Amino acid sequence: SRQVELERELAELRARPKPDERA
Repeated sequence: SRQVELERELAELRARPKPDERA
């Protein structure tokens, strides 16, 4: 369950406001 461990956080940053190329 290490996959979900990194996925859960991926989704968490995605849930957050980031300057991940906002067009």
